[PDB]
Amino acid sequence: AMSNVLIINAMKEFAHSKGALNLTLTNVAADFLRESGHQVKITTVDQGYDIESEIENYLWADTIIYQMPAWWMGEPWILKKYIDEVFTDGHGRLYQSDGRTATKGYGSGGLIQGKTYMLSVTWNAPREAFTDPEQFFHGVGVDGVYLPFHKANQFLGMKPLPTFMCNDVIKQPDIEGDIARYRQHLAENVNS
Amino acid sequence: AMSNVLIINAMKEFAHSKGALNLTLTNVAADFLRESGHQVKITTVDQGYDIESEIENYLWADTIIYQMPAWWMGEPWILKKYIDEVFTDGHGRLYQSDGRTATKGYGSGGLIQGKTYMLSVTWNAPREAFTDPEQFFHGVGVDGVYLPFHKANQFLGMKPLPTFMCNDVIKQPDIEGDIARYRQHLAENVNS
Repeated sequence: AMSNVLIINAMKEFAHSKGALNLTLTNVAADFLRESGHQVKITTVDQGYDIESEIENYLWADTIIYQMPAWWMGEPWILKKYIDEVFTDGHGRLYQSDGRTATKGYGSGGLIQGKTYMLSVTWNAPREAFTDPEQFFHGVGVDGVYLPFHKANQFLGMKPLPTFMCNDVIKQPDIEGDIARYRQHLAENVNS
Repeated sequence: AMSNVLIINAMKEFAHSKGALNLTLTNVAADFLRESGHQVKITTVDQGYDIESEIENYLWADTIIYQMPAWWMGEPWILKKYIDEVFTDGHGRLYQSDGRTATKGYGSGGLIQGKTYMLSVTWNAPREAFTDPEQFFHGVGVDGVYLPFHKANQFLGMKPLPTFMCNDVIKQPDIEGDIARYRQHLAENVNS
């Protein structure tokens, strides 16, 4: 009886999309997790969705995996729409309040403590842009760049698993390597 | 001959929207800036927009002001859609590339250096949630929470002006105070 996992595939078609790495990684995770004993559901955001069904998917899942391309430093708009609908419309089930009862306690009013979430992101940026203190992101790391997305999930009470990132996906593609790496990441972080 | 300013009003109607603070602040900025000699254009995102016209608005503007409610720790999805369209579709005019020619230089390929941008945000969170190191955001400040939005604008070559934030807007409304404070902020940061 391994955990229930919801994979949210936030792939977004783009005029200059070089391939289908997000679909590939979504299916790699689904296969890996099913082979290892989990029940798995997949939401493909760009196909549309019934908001209430998605809230019920969160309630059913023990772990949520967000598979997404980086668009302008964060999630594609379709995924922000998904969370602005799903999280908001889950009031009373995903979260109760901001947790205050007035200067302390903000973010402690979630209802789904015990559930975990993980970011799996595809970027053309080189890994160094995130870690070298003299570069664009001033060394805050991928998790610093995704801070608000992390905090939206944590407001619900969830805790994160380590982030998986593919870099230079346009200028230095490496699909077979990404797949092999991602399976190792899932073993280390979801199955431990 | 004061600068051209584009105000982007990202207000979003919500079933439980207590008022119209974003519309009010949009108009306060427009009035203030016109009184002080600037030409001002206003884009109301939730009304829809012609992507190319918006790119031309950026090229015309010297300063961009984003007036927006915080939704799940960041911009409402309608504004992420706006930037995913406008920034992307401005290739060759707003930005040329990521600036590399392969581990250094990411983010240095913008084309609109010289322009400035400013965030004006409305939050129900208390100011302490952002500054107290033991609270939800672990002291990174409002600018740390908006890091990816800041970096999307900086990728184009723009530089930021200090952020204006209204806090506890639902539980402790103070419209007249916000207006007075915001005028002082605009004087100090846009007109200096």
